[PDB]
Amino acid sequence: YDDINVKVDFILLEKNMTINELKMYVENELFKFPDDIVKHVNIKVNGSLVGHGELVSIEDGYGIEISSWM
Amino acid sequence: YDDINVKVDFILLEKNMTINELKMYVENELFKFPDDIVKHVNIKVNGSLVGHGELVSIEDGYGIEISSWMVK
Repeated sequence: YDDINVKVDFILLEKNMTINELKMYVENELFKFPDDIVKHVNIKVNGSLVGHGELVSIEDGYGIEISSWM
Repeated sequence: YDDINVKVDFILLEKNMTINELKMYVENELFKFPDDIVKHVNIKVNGSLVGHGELVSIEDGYGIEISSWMVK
């Protein structure tokens, strides 16, 4: 079983919004969100939520720090 | 039929790995994305790839500028 493969998703943000709302964002070429989402990244394995995450600035690039795990 | 509600995901990375490999992930660990990680966010609606965006800092907030959108 630990021989098989799964997909690990580092999800910056999930947000619910109408097809209408979504479409406004596509018109404005920008989704606009009030801060924070860099601190609260979620790490799901095909729906099952494993841990939390934080996007950090390191080595002249980016990385993730595992704030929570399960 | 546009006032219907849907689930949009802003996805930084999908890593395929064994549950064995997945064991090699621990708490307070630190991983290293590539440098194209903020410039290649995948935008998903109900699990469907509808485009790609770039994460930017803005005033008091963060936003995802859209670089490609794959549906109309």
